[PDB]
Amino acid sequence: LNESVLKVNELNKTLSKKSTELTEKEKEARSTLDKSKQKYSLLIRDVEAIKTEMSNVQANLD
Repeated sequence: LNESVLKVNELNKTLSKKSTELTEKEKEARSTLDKSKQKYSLLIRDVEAIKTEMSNVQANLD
């Protein structure tokens, strides 16, 4: 039980890192869209990838 508690407390740091990368990718994608079509699509793919990793971390934490 102690080891599991440590594992989730550390899985919070990955949730935090991918929060950071998601913010950066979302900024890039929205900047591309506001101004480009292909770059916007690719950047949205990256945004979805980071958010997917976040959702994975959230399910594991849950």
